[PDB]
Amino acid sequence: MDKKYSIGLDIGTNSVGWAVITDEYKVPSKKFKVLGNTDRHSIKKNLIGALLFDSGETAEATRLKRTARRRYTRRKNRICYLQEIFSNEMAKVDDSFFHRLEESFLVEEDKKHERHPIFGNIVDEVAYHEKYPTIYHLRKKLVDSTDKADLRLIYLALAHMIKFRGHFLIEGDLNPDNSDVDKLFIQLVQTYNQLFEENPINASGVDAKAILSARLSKSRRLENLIAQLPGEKKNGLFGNLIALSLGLTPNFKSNFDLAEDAKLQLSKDTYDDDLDNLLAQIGDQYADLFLAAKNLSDAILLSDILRVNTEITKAPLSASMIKRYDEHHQDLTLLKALVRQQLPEKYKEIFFDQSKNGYAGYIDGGASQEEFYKFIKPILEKMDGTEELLVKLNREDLLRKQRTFDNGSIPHQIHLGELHAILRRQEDFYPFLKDNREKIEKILTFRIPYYVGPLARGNSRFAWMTRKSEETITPWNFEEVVDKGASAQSFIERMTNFDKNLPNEKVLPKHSLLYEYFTVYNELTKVKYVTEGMRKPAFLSGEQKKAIVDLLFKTNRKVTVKQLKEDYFKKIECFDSVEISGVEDRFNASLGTYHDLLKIIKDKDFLDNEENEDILEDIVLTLTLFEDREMIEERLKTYAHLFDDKVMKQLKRRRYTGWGRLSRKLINGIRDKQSGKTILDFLKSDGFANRNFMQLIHDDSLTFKEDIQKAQVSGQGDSLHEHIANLAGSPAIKKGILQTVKVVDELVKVMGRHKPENIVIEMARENQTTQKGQKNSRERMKRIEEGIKELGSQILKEHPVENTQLQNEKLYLYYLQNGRDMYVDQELDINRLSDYDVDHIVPQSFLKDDSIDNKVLTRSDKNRGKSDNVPSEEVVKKMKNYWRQLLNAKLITQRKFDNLTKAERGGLSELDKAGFIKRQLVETRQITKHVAQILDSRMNTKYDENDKLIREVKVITLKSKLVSDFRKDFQFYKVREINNYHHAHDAYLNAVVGTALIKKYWDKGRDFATVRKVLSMPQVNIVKKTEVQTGGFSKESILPKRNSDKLIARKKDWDPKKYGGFDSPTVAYSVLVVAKVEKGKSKKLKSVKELLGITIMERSSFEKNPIDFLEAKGYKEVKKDLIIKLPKYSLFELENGRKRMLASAGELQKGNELALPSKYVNFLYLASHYEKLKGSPEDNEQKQLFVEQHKHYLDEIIEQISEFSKRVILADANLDKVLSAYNKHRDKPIREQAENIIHLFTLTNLGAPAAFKYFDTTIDRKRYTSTKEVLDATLIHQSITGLYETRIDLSQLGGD
DNA sequence: GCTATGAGTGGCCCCTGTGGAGAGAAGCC
DNA sequence: GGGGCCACTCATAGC
RNA sequence: GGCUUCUCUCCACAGGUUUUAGAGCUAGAAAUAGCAAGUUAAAAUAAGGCUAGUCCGUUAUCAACUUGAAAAAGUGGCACCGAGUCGGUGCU
Repeated sequence: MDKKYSIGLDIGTNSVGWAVITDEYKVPSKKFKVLGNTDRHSIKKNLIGALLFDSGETAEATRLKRTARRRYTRRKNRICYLQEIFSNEMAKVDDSFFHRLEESFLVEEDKKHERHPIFGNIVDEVAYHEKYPTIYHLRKKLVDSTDKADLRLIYLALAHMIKFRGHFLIEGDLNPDNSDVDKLFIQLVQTYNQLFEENPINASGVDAKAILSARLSKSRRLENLIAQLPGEKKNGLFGNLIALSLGLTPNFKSNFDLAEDAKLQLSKDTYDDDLDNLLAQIGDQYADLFLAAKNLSDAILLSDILRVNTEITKAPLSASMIKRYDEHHQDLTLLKALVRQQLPEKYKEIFFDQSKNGYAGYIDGGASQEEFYKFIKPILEKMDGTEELLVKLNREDLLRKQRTFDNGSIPHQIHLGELHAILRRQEDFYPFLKDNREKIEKILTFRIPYYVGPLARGNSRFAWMTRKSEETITPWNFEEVVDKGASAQSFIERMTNFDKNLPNEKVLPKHSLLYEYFTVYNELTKVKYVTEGMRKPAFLSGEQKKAIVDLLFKTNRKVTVKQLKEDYFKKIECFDSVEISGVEDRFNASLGTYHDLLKIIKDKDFLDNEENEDILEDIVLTLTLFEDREMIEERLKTYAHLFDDKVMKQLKRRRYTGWGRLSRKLINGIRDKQSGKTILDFLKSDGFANRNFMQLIHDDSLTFKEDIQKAQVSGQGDSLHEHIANLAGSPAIKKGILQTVKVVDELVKVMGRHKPENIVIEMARENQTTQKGQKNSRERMKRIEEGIKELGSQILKEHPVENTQLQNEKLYLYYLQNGRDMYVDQELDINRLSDYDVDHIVPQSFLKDDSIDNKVLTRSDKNRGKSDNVPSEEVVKKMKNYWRQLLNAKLITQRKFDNLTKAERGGLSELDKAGFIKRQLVETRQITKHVAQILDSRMNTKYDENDKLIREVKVITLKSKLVSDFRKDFQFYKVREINNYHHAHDAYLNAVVGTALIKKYWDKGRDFATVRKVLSMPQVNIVKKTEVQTGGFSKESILPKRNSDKLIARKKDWDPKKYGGFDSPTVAYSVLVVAKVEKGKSKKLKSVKELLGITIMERSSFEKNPIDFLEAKGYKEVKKDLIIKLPKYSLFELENGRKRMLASAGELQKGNELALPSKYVNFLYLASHYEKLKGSPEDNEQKQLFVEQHKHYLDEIIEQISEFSKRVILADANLDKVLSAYNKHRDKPIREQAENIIHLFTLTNLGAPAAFKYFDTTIDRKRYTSTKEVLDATLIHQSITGLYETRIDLSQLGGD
């Protein structure tokens, strides 16, 4: 009698609840064998439990570090290339120069050559450092001087330029000489006036320098400048020119009456060709206009970077840095003088103390610029004569370093120009420089284009480059070796999906011709027409379809029903009145690509000839795959013999995007065995059948369907669970799905292999991490600062906003609205905000949202003003302008503004009200379907004689709202902060409710009593999944030198005492080792038994040969058989049932779960929401009275917490602190008592101890920092469900 | 009487900022 | 959020 | 049909940190006191690995025992009456 049973499952991002129930909702208990060496051979357990595990991580950090590693290697290569070029000459002047550069990081003890790196003698070094204080001085000297300089300084200059070459965002050559904004603006205006003498622009008196160099958005600057020009418009020709100079993408369709879109952008690489196209349409007279526009753009960008450099030289960057240094020097002198003359006492503080934020800290210490300004600002204002200093302080220009974080804006072309200037000046003296000028310039300019990828020789899983010849790739010969076009093709292809019906075929591009034919014939396939005298609608014949397509689809971009009726039925077939069914006013499919190719090639027969189909498809695929025009030219050169040069150029300009769903082989590649026709052939002509694509692929009379189920191959690349890896979602849900599958398998194993009747699955809600949320909070902080600065509200500058005020939606939303209510606009003060209530934009009942964007601040009275309705429309209108102002401040999110516009439109109607309610209830529930499918596939594996899957097992999906309603109705409250039994209880309720509802489509006496018994069980299996830690070797910050053995070397020969290094390696896992250690100065052998930590860095070394690794650490006479591998969260048991989990080699976590009787849980839930009951007033009052009557349970709860703590926690001081705090607040209101008590369980929660707040008193965490006591505990190994246990007593191992 | 350790307790510490190019899947409309 | 490291203070076992 | 959000891959940039070099001077046995100076540079940026690449090294996977290089496979009785981390009784 296989006991019929059902299994419940609760899948979350961190836990998997599992429960086994019979038909009577009872949870059976069984007696289980226990292996090991203890006396406890049989333990009885309940069939319920929940599995806890660490959340998975995505791959983002790994990708970031991998890319960084590649950059570092390639930069080292560039330095190597320059040194390789210079080696032959540098050998004659100073042989050891490169050794000195290479070993400079070593101490004087370990250097092999003389200690000064550059010249190796002190006098030359001192003279050099006095003559050129910074490398930029050397750069300017070499640029301007015509004299022969020492080769070593040339190497220094070239190396500094190469190793910090700067960004590549701006493409194309740039002229540094264009640095006058006003001059070039005037020149552009004069050119416009000359070409438009009839419409001169009055730009006299306009300070374009201030407007264009203003630190605003590009569109705002465009509006600002045009507003100062009378009669000129934003979208006008001159407005478009100014937008171009600002770096935007103006449209010149309208200004020149053009047929097609005319967008030009200087930052685009194709500016030359597009500008040439525009000139070919409007005339070559306007070329000077756009050249002046380009000059203006260059001036704008350079003045924005370099802040108005004056003196004429080919090296503006070096001059700017030197000027900055000189101003720094002068201001330091002035500040010293003033401080010493007025405030002598603080001189030592500002100029000597490194730990502070003074100047000494700003230079020698770790202080950044912002901190130095913050510390120095108040002192300057208390002294006299600091006007210039304060002005420079507000401008971020006082005492500025040369190497600062603003340099990210420097285009590389500046460095390229300085390089070329140096080489040109010094080429006369050094002949070898002349021949290698192009090589040296290209080393700076070259980069690997993004579509090629790593240049790997097959041994890297990330690589896709196809190499022509097996030579080593160098920056000078990149073109000859790497096939760029095939590289790009592969780069696009490998990311694309595959056809579902033919998994081994690639999908065709969206604008492929055959796709358009397929869609047109598919739509026309089911079109029915009714003429006079017809009793029934008739399908269109193949001849009719051919005629209609040839007449309309090849002649018009879009064909409508009226067009068909007036063009084919009446003109060709002579039918006056015809009814068309199934077609909605137009056909979705259109031959847009065909019409475009007709416009380009201008040959109807070439397009209509089926022999050209392959050529056209390859051309379309070429247009889809490649986005750089040069490659397109390269591949189209194959068909250049079929098209003239202008046609060739036209094709290079068109672009298509998107990919379809069906492959070529599926539609026109496979042929029916009986007929020889493809799906396209049948759609063109199917006779009386007129079978569509769905019918053709599902018709049993054709070979297409049969070949389809032939192709369906249940392949599992690598392991089978790789199917799970292919699902849509974060790995956080995916790890849980895999655990759920294995748990189901083990439950089936335990029950006796008889299959479960039914399975209930349900999904919980995801929670983001605290640290990453904190970084989000910091970004939101800086955005708040930007917004408030645009507002000008001064309240924030007195007190900087705290991360909690961001996390607390109230203050953050206060800053979003600039202290103005969003329903109805009035000034609001934060003290009044404490009273005010926050409300969703959408009415609460209609739709609820967890996100902060929907939940917006409002004043309490207007919050009460409207309920279950959108805000009144007129006040939303008056708020809309202020909302636009906030959007310009970027304070309010765009989606929030969309919600506001939805509110003003009115949005929800009664049917749409029901839609929004059902829509808050509904979750995307798409991953859930895949989980259900996987479980169904694993369970139901038998096919009937008709090859139909026999469904013995029914997979069920429910929604959390039903279970929540069930809990609320019958007072099965749950509180998360108590313990981990909540997941198990949720799974149990899921199973019960699912089975009940399926049977209905229940004894209210017996069933509820059974359920209350089930929720009252103290024994629930909680297992923490053991995991071997992996990840970084240590913390990434390098710490200074100090006398300790706990530092880890950065390199093999870099002693930490002399060079410092990393700290705090993360222990992969600990091993129990019994051996002998020499202790004392006598080196006496002592038998010891201790835990040794294995670092992640050493893991391979330990696993390769444990004995040698243990020996090298100083242990002797290691017993190999006793090497027991103990991962993180390994479980130990001590006396009195006190349990611990091994956090690492030296710290432990609490290991026991508090079993709290259910009546206390109900009381706490009722007390916590005493003022937030959502129900009938009568039941609310009954609950309130029930809370009042059982007030004495509070002392009961304190008693149970105290007893549990004294039994398993051992936190004497913290427990005494808690007890002392409790008596102090014994007259507080009950609700506050409950909310504080809820926080109290954090002491007794499973896992790592954490601090908590109790009323006003804060309790620090108690940490178990000694692992001696578990060396004689009972080790427990738990199977993934915790049902099977093997107990090993370590006290009998390695006795003294 | 003098030496050395170890054990616990409290407190501080943790790499960050950006741009460009793409193939894919889902919120609200 | 949680493990690592350090200064200090007491204790402790041996000698 | 539109939008943004999220997963995954590549190419770049700007910093930060570490050590060393940039003659500290004067009085003073020293402690120390005064005075001057400070902005830059080289190298490393997970230990390293063999497949020697202008490549690879932080994702995912992991109770114990037996067989396996690994992937993987095999290994653990039932019923009833009770419940403070599960206990007792009968059958096998």
